[PDB]
Amino acid sequence: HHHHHHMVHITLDRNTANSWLIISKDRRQVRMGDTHQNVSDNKERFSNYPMVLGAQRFSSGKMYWEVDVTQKEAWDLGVCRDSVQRKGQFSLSPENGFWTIWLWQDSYEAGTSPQTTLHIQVPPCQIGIFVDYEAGVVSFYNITDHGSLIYTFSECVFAGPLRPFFNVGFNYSGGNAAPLKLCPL
Ligand SMILES: COc1ccccc1-c1nnco1
Repeated sequence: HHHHHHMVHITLDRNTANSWLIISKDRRQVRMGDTHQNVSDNKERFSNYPMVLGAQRFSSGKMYWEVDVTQKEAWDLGVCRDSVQRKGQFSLSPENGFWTIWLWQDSYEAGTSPQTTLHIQVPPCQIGIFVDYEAGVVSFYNITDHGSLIYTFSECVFAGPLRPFFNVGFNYSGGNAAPLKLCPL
């Protein structure tokens, strides 16, 4: 892929974060805390899951960014509509405004409804995410494996501004404490 030149500088939006997340000073890393992080509640925070949005909103053009997932056991990554539900239980699906992939229990799946099995021979340590707003495409790339394609959502119906989407996952096992990190350009 030659998507690298559409690179965008993504930063995390503290105000959207689940109250247990710890976002770094530079707003480029996020991890699960072992407790509530002493913030006030607001209508933007994801209540049920360890999720956070990027600050950037996209309504046109081509955008690319990379995320480091080294040594995590569980995470979700992609892009979502600015108006996705924040409170209560929901599934990650295009019907609910999400275009995502995940790792869970040693398998990778795309957030279609129902979910789609991914075929990854080289477990990724960094994921590339490409959005073509006009074409209705969201693609995922395995940076560890020379940028090989992981998955393409096509015929996307965004139906609003898009935001970068992140889930660091729970840490019930004690093996999923590592952060998500936005990689430098
Ligand atoms: C089955 O997909 C959808 C259902 C509902 C709304 C959007 C989609 C979609 N987006 N990109 C591809 O599909």
